[PDB]
Amino acid sequence: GEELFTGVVPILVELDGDVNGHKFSVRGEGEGDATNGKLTLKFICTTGKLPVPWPTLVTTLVLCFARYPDHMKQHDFFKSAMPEGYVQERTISFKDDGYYKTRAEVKFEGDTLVNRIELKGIDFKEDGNILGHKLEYNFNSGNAYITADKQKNGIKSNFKIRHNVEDGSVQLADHYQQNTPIGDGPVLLPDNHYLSTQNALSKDPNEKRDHMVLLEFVTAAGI
Repeated sequence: GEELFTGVVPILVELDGDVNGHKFSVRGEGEGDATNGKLTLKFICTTGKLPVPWPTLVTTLVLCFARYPDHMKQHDFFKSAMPEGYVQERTISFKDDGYYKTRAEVKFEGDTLVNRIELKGIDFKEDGNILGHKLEYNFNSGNAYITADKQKNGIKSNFKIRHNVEDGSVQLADHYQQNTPIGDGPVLLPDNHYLSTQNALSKDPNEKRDHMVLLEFVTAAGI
């Protein structure tokens, strides 16, 4: 599926979520430039105030736009499953607090790459950093390690995100991740490698709704 990603591709992201029983919705749009591993997106909470901090949703809210160097083309599972796409599931455990469970489908609809997500949040503390909105509006660079899962004909990943808390401490979020193709055509199963990421969060000054402007770079390495 790499031929689908040679130019700038429009992106649509749709998340329906439920944290401690409170429902919310997020809608995002922008574009991706896999040649440079670059993502540009704006997200809106369409139901009102977002009940969790925006930084906790970044990883949930399209790894097919990662820049895989020419010599790593054979380890790019994400593009290889396209256009039918893949299912991406995660558990995200916030240390000393609740956890997210997410199931998403990432696939083309026409010329648009769509990420459509169901999220459940369970056992969060009313006075914790999530429901209490105590996390700084920023995001730290990191690496995410990719390993093949032959039994499922997909990949797996685990990694740690560290969210800056407004008092100066750090809130760890352990990610466990599993990806499986939607179609039954052949996909590329990679050798071990990792993805290196940079992120910049900002605000639209003309936007009155609760929102997040996001720019992200993702590059494959380690082989």
